[PDB]
Amino acid sequence: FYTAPSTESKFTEVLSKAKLQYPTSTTVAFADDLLDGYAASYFYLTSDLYMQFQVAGSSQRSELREMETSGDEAAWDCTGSTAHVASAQIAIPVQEDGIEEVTILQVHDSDVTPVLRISWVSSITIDGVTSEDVVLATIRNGIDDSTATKTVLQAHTTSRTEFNINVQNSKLSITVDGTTELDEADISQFDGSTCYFKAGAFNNNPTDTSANARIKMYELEWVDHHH
Ligand SMILES: O=C(O)[C@H]1O[C@@H](O[C@H]2[C@H](O)[C@H](O)[C@H](O[C@H]3[C@H](O)[C@H](O)[C@H](O[C@H]4[C@H](O)[C@H](O)[C@H](O[C@H]5[C@H](O)[C@H](O)[C@H](O[C@H]6[C@H](O)[C@H](O)[C@H](O[C@H]7[C@H](O)[C@H](O)[C@H](O)O[C@@H]7C(=O)O)O[C@@H]6C(=O)O)O[C@@H]5C(=O)O)O[C@@H]4C(=O)O)O[C@@H]3C(=O)O)O[C@@H]2C(=O)O)[C@@H](O)[C@@H](O)[C@@H]1O
Repeated sequence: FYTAPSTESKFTEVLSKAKLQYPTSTTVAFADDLLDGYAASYFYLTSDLYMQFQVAGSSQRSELREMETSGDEAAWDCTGSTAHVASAQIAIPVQEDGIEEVTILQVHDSDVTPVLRISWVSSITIDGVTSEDVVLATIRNGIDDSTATKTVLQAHTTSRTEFNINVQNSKLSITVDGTTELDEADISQFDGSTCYFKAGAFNNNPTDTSANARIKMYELEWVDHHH
């Protein structure tokens, strides 16, 4: 009884360029499945035309992963000359009790390292400063360094918010509602890696493993701009 995101033409292109992973890194729906009306409790269209992702459990996900129309996985040069841009209009509801962090957009390398996570966090402490109920950028310092540089991007609102990730040469920028919030962060530690975008709900370190993380996207796309 769930309506499919594919019923909205605004999602046709990104779904053609995606596969859906749930609840782990296994594919539940490829692009052609998504375009044929795939819908489930963890991936459906709301009555006001949001693509909603929902998932429970530690490090579980309902997430779109960038694909080429050819069916190849996206694997662009992480620090190449071609610009890669992901844009999304996201409404982050107040999260259920026991949900402590939800990753909503990523740049991921083609192995086991996220270049960038954009996530909602119940709290974070950075250089001795604690912020609560904020949206955060996390950029890993390298494949062999588990630590990351963290940047508060936005106070959490339930309002629809525009996020834009721009990746070109060895630099990554994030704009939130038109304002640059991370300006040309260095990602040269991923020289020689290949990369792809992800978007959805990725549930990080819940304190209630049966609570549902929930994230809504009004618009989503990922594109190339050739230099
Ligand atoms: O400052 C402080 O507060 C403290 O910070 C502390 O340190 C922090 C860090 O700062 C940071 O916050 C860190 O965050 C971690 C997150 O919490 C979270 O755990 C995150 O999890 C990652 C995970 O590490 C992996 O990278 C994982 O990768 C998966 C991918 O997303 C993707 O789904 C992959 O899908 C592939 C499949 O796995 C298969 O390989 C599949 O195979 C296909 C082949 O391509 C082939 O074609 C074949 O033939 O067909 C198959 C097929 O189709 O099936 O391909 C797919 C594919 O699509 O590519 O799978 C990956 C996987 O292996 O699982 O993803 C998540 C993610 O980001 O999504 O990791 C974060 C991190 O480690 O950075 O947490 C730290 C912490 O908490 O400790 C401290 O420094 C502290 O001191 C500070 O105070």
